[PDB]
Amino acid sequence: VSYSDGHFLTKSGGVINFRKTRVTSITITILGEFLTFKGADFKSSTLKDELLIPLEGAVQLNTAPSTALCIFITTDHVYRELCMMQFLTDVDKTPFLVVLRSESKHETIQYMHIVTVHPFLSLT
Amino acid sequence: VSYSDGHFLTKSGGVINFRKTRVTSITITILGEFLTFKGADFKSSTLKDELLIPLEGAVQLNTAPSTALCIFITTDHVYRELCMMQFLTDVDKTPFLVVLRSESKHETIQYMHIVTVHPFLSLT
Amino acid sequence: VSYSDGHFLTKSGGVINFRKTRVTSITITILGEFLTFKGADFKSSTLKDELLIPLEGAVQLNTAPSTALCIFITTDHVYRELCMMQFLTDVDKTPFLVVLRSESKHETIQYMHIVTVHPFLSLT
Ligand SMILES: [Cl-]
Ligand SMILES: [Cl-]
Ligand SMILES: [Cl-]
Ligand SMILES: [Cl-]
Ligand SMILES: [Cl-]
Ligand SMILES: [Cl-]
Ligand SMILES: [Cl-]
Ligand SMILES: [Cl-]
Ligand SMILES: [Cl-]
Ligand SMILES: [Cl-]
Ligand SMILES: [Cl-]
Ligand SMILES: [Cl-]
Repeated sequence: VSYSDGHFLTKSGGVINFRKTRVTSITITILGEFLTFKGADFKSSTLKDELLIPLEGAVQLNTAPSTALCIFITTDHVYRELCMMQFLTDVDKTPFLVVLRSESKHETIQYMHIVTVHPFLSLT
Repeated sequence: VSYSDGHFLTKSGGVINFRKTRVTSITITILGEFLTFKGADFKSSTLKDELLIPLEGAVQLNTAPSTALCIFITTDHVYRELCMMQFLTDVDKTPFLVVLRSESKHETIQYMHIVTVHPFLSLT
Repeated sequence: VSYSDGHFLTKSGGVINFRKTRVTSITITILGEFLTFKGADFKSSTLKDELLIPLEGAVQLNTAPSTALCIFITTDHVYRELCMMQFLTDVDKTPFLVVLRSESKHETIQYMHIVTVHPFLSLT
């Protein structure tokens, strides 16, 4: 009764698992560990300062932003960075995970690994 | 009954809106979107590694720190940075929003835009 | 009844105080202010991108990661950085505070000061 599990599918067919815990008027969502995204999962694979991961699945998830430590692997480099992440729903009802970064690079993302991320808050 | 709205005024006459949600012994405060501060809103407009925004308004707000992604516009540059922010009350009862940054610059702030910020926690 | 106080000891004999607040199924832990660690407190004092602080004390603390602003003093430099921190328990039941950073440096930590840190969440 405390929690529910859910998931999303990425464009490349990856599964993002999460668990939601209701704490009265708020919900805390924790993502599954060892999450890795391919460049193919992003709307654009360019390593921009705003990245969009379109999602599919059964239930919307709309959150405040949370801090993550991510690793971005490009052909030539490895970038280890604190980023902010947020689950948002599009005007077309399409769920997205948005990743906000400090510095745009003219490089293509091969992988993004989430090392660790703070729990996500939603105000229900 | 769950929440209350409040606001602060900045030195330049800007309005910071917020909504507070009580979750038993804690309060979660969410700031209004699209917040932009002028250099004139800071105690000092120099782009120091600690920035202070003095506030006026009806009710104190004292919080733990939260992470934000901010944009700092100076005459010559645009800096997009993760920062920590915290609402604190001064020894004189003056409320402040404090912004803590990584790197002091000898430049004057024209604008600070909050792109996104994690909710603020207070332990009541 | 709302809270409990606890502490850990560091290798150099420093005391980390904390206060835990239960909010139904979650616990919020706030660390004592003015925390300073010596290089001697780390498993390795090299300024790596993952730092481990072994702890002793009466009660495990297992948390999600939280953002901190830290100052790292080395012989030659002062680094002011946002980092993520997390309390984890080892396979041997040894509690650790882990600090995750962006950039490894081939320098020895003299001190790490926590300037400010977001509260820690545990899902009980
Ligand atoms: Cl797409
Ligand atoms: Cl994108
Ligand atoms: Cl966060
Ligand atoms: Cl590339
Ligand atoms: Cl002033
Ligand atoms: Cl200032
Ligand atoms: Cl935060
Ligand atoms: Cl300037
Ligand atoms: Cl050790
Ligand atoms: Cl270490
Ligand atoms: Cl955090
Ligand atoms: Cl050194």
